Amino acid sequence: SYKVILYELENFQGKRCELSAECPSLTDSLLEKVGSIQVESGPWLAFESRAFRGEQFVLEKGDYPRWDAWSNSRDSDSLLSLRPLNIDSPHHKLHLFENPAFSGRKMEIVDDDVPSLWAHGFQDRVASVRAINGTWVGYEFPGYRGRQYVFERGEYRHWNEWDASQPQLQSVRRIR
Amino acid sequence: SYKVILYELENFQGKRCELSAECPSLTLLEKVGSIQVESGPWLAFESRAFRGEQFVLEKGDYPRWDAWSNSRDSDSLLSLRPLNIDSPHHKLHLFENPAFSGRKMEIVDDDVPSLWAHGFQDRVASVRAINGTWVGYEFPGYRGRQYVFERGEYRHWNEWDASQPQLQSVRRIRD
Amino acid sequence: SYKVILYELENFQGKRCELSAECPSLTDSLLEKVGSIQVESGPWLAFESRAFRGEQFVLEKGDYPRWDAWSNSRDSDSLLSLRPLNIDSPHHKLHLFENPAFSGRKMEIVDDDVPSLWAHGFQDRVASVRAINGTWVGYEFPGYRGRQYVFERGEYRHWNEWDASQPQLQSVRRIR
Repeated sequence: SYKVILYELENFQGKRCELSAECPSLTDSLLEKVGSIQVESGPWLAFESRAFRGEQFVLEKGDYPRWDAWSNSRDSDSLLSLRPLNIDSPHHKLHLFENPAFSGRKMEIVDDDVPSLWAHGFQDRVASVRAINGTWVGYEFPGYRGRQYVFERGEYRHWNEWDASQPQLQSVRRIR
Repeated sequence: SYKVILYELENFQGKRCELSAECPSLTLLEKVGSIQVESGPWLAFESRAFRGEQFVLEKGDYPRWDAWSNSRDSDSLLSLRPLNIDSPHHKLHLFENPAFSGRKMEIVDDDVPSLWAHGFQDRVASVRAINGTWVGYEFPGYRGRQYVFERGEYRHWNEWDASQPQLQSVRRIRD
Repeated sequence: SYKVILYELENFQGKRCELSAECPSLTDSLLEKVGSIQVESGPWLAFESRAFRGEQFVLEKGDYPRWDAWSNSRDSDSLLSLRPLNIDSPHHKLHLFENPAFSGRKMEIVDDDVPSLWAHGFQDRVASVRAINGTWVGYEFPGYRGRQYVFERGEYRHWNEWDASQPQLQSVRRIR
């Protein structure tokens, strides 16, 4: 059901690695450093560091000829672990909160994407989140730009729970 | 020496998965619905590679996720391992502020169901686990989210994988 | 090219485990608890926890007869994963910053080690780092003491990016 092809070099050149399952460490046997990717069946969630840590990259089906094709930010060219991302959800519901522990101003998003949180009274601060239904991806900047943070069904009482160092988010969309 | 049986559904129904060693990713079973710990304790985790919310699993029966989890942060359980608790003594130092600063409390071979009984409020910002394995909780009487402290030093609440320094009770992991 | 020998007991006694590749868990049918280490060919980057998490220990070539020989901080006696560390760099360039997102006072270090950041206008605070060339290791206390944090070539916009809970650093050196 899932398949990703990772290449040692840019433009789908060099050593080729096909994966149909999660990989907690790409340097364990597979590649030295991922240069390009083809997602044949996904989506996949890729990570800058080993064991599904560090910066996140949602990889939909398609071609990524270089690291700047999957990184919407330019913080890191490292990709060391990745896994299939379960997106089997008919409805999407997300609650964003101004302050930690689901306190302060609240924004509810239902079966829609938000390219700018500013259009709904928020600033560039999201300090707790409730992903009621579906999988979502939040971004640092408007129009789905900068670093990505994935929200799967569950509660996030503080920005550290979604692996962010700061509560800055300016756009969010459903993974579908 | 260790053995856990995980079931796909609640009340020990559906597909089974027997483990006698750590598992960094349960992906084998779609979603754990119930657990029988035959020989433990085990330390279970909401996420892969021993990350996310923690659940200490002593020997016994857990017919549904709310039997092992006290919070609503997740029903997901994706990794788990045997927890070594072979320690004759237990010593824990709790600190008010990060980097072992401010008010200090020492706990020796005892459990504390309310930190408020010892002048601590609900703020623990650094910890020293001198001897033994401990488990701290958000609320008094060992309620809410759990955080395991194995022997070592924690200069900030993020070191024990907490987003905030709130703790109100703590106990030793022992039989 | 890489080789580490791990022993069950102190002073290179008990059961042995030889590794020439990364190991995400030393308790997964290898050893009960590492008591001593010989690095035959390195350097290696070791970790307190499984899956390359927790406190870091840079292990150069040589003999470590007890846990407190590799841990320059009486933090933990635990060592559960480790990997070879690539240090193939002819030059070393590091930029340290006072505040996150490469803001505030800046220190540039070129092909040199700094046993005290205080000797160059910093306090015990480093909140973002640019590792332009080479691999580096930062420490909590002056003279390379306390907990270690490895910096590989790349950008670190916040202290959490190098897996620190706080921006306290007082010395830094090249891994060579």
